[PDB]
Amino acid sequence: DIQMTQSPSSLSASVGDRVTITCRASQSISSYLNWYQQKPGCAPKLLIYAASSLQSGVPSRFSGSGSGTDFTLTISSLQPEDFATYYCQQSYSTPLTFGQGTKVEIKGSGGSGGCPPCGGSGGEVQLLESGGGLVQPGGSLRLSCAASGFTFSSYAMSWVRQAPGKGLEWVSAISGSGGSTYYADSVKGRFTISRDNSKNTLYLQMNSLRAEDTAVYYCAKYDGIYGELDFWGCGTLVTVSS
Repeated sequence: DIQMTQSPSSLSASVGDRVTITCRASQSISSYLNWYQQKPGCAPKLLIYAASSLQSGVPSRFSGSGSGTDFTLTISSLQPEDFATYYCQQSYSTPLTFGQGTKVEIKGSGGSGGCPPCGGSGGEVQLLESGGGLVQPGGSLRLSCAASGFTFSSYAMSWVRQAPGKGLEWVSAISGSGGSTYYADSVKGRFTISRDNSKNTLYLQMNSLRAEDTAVYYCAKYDGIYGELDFWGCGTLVTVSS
């Protein structure tokens, strides 16, 4: 496990400020470092991939730098819509690991709201999630992710979860053909990722669920060669308790 550490954990700033967020890796990861923005109740949004490449559609005030072990995300002029939490993620070695996140807070500002397009009610790509709900400890649950708008078998897919009020956690990934699968340490022997390329659907079958598995679960589609996830499902809540 490569440990990603962000600093600071939280941050107060004003519209127009220069904000910089640092991400440190416990070993060299070359440029396999990606940056995500997430607002409360929204799916994450890809900002930077390959350490410094700006994702199509992201304003130029966002920039990334660094290689090896130390990386920095810069917002040159903070805007009302930029108040959110920011995560780095290494795609150098499995298990893929996120930083703990940096919350950028207000302290005279106002945004239009809005979450990034997700699910089937976005555009271009669609990823319809279903299957969440309530289960008791030891039980099971199957999540589905129906894809459309792209050649499903040409893209690896991922499951990422987020416990209430905590950070993004990588769960599992599967290659485009389904021939290779990868799992976080905490879910091996209990979860199974799979895909039906004839039906264009991604699955996560879970059993022996624990209370620590309670989270919002996202399916996400990979893109390119640097392990970035450019489109996400809206999330489905899985609750494990008595």
